[PDB]
Amino acid sequence: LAGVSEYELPEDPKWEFPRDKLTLGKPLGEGCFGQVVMAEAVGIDKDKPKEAVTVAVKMLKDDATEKDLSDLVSEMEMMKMIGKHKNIINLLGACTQDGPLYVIVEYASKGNLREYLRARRPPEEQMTFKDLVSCTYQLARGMEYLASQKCIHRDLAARNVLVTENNVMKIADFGRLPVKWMAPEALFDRVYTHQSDVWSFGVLMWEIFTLGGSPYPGIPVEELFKLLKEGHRMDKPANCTNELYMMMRDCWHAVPSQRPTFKQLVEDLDRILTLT
Amino acid sequence: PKWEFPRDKLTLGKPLGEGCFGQVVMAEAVGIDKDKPKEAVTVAVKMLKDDATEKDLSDLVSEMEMMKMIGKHKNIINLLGACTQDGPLYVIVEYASKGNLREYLRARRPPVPEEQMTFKDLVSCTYQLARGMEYLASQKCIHRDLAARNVLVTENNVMKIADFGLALPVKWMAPEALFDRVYTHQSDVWSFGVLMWEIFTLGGSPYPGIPVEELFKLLKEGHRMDKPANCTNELYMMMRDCWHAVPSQRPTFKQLVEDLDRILTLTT
Ligand SMILES: *C[C@@H](C)C(=O)Nc1ccc(-c2c(-c3ccc(Oc4nccc(C)n4)cc3)c3c(N)ncnc3n2C)cc1
Ligand SMILES: *C[C@@H](C)C(=O)Nc1ccc(-c2c(-c3ccc(Oc4nccc(C)n4)cc3)c3c(N)ncnc3n2C)cc1
Repeated sequence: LAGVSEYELPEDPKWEFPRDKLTLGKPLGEGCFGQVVMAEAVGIDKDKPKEAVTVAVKMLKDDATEKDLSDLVSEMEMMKMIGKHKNIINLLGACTQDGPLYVIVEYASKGNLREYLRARRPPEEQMTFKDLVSCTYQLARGMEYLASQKCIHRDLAARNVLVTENNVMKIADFGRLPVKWMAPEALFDRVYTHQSDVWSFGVLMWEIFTLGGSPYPGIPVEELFKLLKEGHRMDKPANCTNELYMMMRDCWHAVPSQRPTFKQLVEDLDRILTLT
Repeated sequence: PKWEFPRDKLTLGKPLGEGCFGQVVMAEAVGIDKDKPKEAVTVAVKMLKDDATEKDLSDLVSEMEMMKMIGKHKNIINLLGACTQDGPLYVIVEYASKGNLREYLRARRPPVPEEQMTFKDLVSCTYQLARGMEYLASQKCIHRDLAARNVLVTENNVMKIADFGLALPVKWMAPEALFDRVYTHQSDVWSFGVLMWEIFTLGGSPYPGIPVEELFKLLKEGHRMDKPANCTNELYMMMRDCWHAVPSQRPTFKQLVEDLDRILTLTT
């Protein structure tokens, strides 16, 4: 059949948004999470109607199969049940009735984190140490919230983190291989846990304080795991403090048991931010 | 006929399988063994898809005849009954109490079951699986997807093969099956080498940290997986012989069972 659902089983929640006010635009980001497209909806905020608002629409790929539609609908329901948080790409609407499936989510005016930092390097809006710490604390708080809802990240890194007009860091992908980013136990056993996500967040912080730097440069993938099991971790970023680098290294602890929980990280980063 | 089973004993319960092979499902038959009068035995039912098509109704019966001709073997998931005539097709096959191999070892590693595996136990599993594969090779039998998941462990800790037909898991396919698109028993020997690797690493993902996209060209460079910690130089050389670049030079399954018998007799 098709995603217009001639004989498929939908439902009708309140989240629905009139498709008569949605306008789709340019594909945004290489669609690993799915077919995302920029859009200019009208009256999504419910308190400022008639005001044009940019959003991102998740739609089905041209050769999508039934299981892709089921995954999209289940992802929609998961985003509904997850809840709201300031440091996350939040669900704000959907079009499910009398037409194709469109999941309307929050749009960040400024690109992913990697290119944001890279375009704000001192070779405009220069990124100073305090901005980096605030950013890190933001998405760490978001990571904790996502941890509460038993969520595991598909690929956590700078290119999958967005930043809005208000410079608010938002996390995506909370649902090819990012071997350069995953922990040794996730490389070897291919199991992803909150501890593996702590290691991934350590790599994320490294990428932040190096202002969009490629992890493990020059080390081949075939060798990577071995070097990681030897205990070789990435070196300290240029403009970074010994305490933040020790935090990164604790996130990269060889055993998951001794890695700090996300709440520990949020507390430590709040204390560091307290001293501007 | 002789294999027919009464319909008043089977149940639905849990799927007990994540696709492939068929629509496996849990069941609890009663008095299936001729020696055990009435004690219930847990079994697996290979039932037909809801979208019963023209070829599936023939494919499931082809699998039935397959299990009938293949015979019985200790290290094989064996057919032990079925419900065919005057009702829906329920194929009753052996049941593994302890789950698949991957999770079986993964849950018995040193710091879940509190019985660590011994190198003794690993050599025994390898010998069992080679002894099963040599029989499956004796019959014109083909392995569809040889991996740790498709190998099961009963409550008696007996390795059982759960994939085979009759005349993509890229990390398990041989280079000739990957590049030349040719399938022979030697590719099965390569897959058995990868299985050995994931056994002696106690449920480890082959080529860790290597994505498939680069794995292709790395294999073309001659890259083979490193030796496991719990493996020996002799057994690692065995795995690397299973991974011989020239299929004709790979060891036959009978050579493998002989060598594993030789090593297993040690310290015993
Ligand atoms: C594969 C990798 C290199 C990559 O490019 N990932 C990627 C794709 C798209 C964006 C993106 C997004 C965006 C991100 C995620 C969704 O859907 C979604 N959100 C949260 C949770 C789940 C399970 N799915 C939709 C869009 C946006 C948005 N929303 N606004 C602005 N810019 C964006 N970009 C670049 C990012 C990384
Ligand atoms: C696709 C892959 C990731 C996977 O999960 N395969 C898979 C499916 C089912 C089980 C399984 C079984 C089991 C396995 C195979 C059959 O059918 C069959 N047996 C022998 C020969 C042939 C041609 N077909 C039926 C069931 C069992 C059983 N029987 N008991 C207990 N637990 C089981 N599991 C998990 C395993 C892996």
